[PDB]
Amino acid sequence: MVLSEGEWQLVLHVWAKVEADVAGHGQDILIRLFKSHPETLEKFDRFKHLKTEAEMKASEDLKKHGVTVLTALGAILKKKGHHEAELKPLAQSHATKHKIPIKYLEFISEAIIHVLHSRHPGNFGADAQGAMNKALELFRKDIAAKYKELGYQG
Ligand code: HEM
Repeated sequence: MVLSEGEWQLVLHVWAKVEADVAGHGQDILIRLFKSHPETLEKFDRFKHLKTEAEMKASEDLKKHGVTVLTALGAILKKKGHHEAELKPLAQSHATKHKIPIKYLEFISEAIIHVLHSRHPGNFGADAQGAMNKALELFRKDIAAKYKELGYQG
């Protein structure tokens, strides 16, 4: 797939608003993910034990990780499709060390779209959501292909 420059503009316009508070958007997205699909939380030896949303909000460790994740995703989106290099180390660790199925990447995509919708309704109308969905589908397809090359394709 290939996004047009107008679609990347819609994606990087909302992302510029997310960057005003990377730690708060990280926390909202990871919590939405763990709450909606609790099986994803098991993948984290570090956070598994958290029982409620209040516990999740108070974890400084979970908030730091959410900044790591959003920074890595932000550097991929700013490449506008030319992300081959950034994707390599990400795909290798998530397919070999953490073992994350493609279906869990769909679950966090949904979580990102839910939080942008709530926090940025003015900059995330239908056309901008369609461009963000296209940018994440592109990311998942390129990661799926690398998984296969690495021997996991999950
Ligand atoms: C937006 C998609 C995602 C991005 C950009 C991302 C990014 C990262 C980054 C940068 C790290 C640190 C370095 C690394 O180990 O490679 C990380 C670690 C990790 N990721 Fe992801 N990730 C994504 C999706 C997920 C999902 C959906 C799961 C599981 C449901 C997952 C599970 C893990 C685990 C278990 C670690 C290790 C955390 C720790 O103990 O250090 N990732 N991720």
